[PDB]
Amino acid sequence: SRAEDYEVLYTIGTGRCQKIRRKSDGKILVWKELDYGSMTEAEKQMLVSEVNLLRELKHPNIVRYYDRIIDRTNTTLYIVMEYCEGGDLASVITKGTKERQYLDEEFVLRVMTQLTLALKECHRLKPANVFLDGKQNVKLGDYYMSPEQMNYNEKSDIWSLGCLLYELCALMPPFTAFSQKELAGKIREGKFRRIPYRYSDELNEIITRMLNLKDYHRPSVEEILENPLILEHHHHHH
Ligand SMILES: */C=C/c1nc(Nc2ccc(CC(N)=O)cc2)nc2[nH]cnc12
Repeated sequence: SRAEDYEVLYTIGTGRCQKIRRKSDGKILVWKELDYGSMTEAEKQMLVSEVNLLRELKHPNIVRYYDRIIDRTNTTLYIVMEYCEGGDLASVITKGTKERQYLDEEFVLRVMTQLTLALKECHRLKPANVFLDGKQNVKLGDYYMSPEQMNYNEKSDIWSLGCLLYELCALMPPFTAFSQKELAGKIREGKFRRIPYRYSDELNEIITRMLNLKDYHRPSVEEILENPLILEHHHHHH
């Protein structure tokens, strides 16, 4: 439970990750260095509540949180968590664009199913906040603004997931604009292209239903799962 117990392999993204290996067993994890040196007792309570909340969630489709470490000599809190060895989804989109190949509908279904399960757990979000493990399994972790969020309910997450899945299919968000007001206009207009014709009408139908303007028209977390399109192997397999 100390920064001296871990070795640093390299930095992933500057808080700043590092990817760490624990000398005891040799386990690969990551930590994020958040330096509170410039924070008063005000930030302490909120940050500790955030830590309490994050270290409590135990779900396969969410990046697991493990330990907390303090090195007062550095005033940098290390937050430890699992290392999704497959990277984030934004990198998958980047690789798809750079090789002129579309992602397999089965993979889009995987992401849809596992992220819907993760959202259901959170009730009981960009391609960069979504990682993959070695089994190509989807983990959630810390353009997509919803109609209501810009005139905040559970269906707003449905909308965000619909935008994510659309971007996975089409390799670009459903609403492309240069200015923010132009984006809000394209959204309130509530119109977008169909996902590539390589994808079934059913995938497009579920994704479109997520992107309805009226929140009460988007599918609940369960209506998404009740869909004949979602099979077993789209689920997280250890
Ligand atoms: C701290 C970031 C982080 N990284 C991983 N694995 C991984 C992520 C991204 C990439 C490509 C990139 N961003 O350059 C490769 C590997 N897993 C994590 N889990 C929690 N935080 C991370």
